[PDB]
Amino acid sequence: EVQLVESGGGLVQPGGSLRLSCVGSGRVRTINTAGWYRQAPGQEPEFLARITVGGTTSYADSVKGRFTISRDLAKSTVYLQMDYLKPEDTAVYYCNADFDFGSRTAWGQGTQVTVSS
Ligand SMILES: CCOP(=S)(OCC)Oc1ccc([N+](=O)[O-])cc1
Repeated sequence: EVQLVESGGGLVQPGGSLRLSCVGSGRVRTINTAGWYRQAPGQEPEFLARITVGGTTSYADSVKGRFTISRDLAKSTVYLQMDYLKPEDTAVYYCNADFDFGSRTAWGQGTQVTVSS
């Protein structure tokens, strides 16, 4: 069993930046990949970025060149560095983790990001 807890987020101006954290607890060494997703108002959740234990990353086009995903294995924490922020980035941001040889999935609780002036 794996639990994910998110922190960071809140209100930021366009052009600002924020860092989100996704802290894993439990059997974290069984985690294979972790990803970030977001759910904008009125829309379904959308994939943003993924990272492997080895640190290989992959990104959706909507955030390529603006958001960065990273992980700290010792802290069992995956990060989303959200830069060059646009009003259209306003959403609830979720992290997930695939574990047990990619056969199970855990989700964080979500954190609101509001980009507004
Ligand atoms: C959401 C937390 O993910 P975290 S950093 O995984 C990112 C892919 O999980 C870990 C942590 C430590 C090890 N390890 O081998 O020591 C392996 C995986």
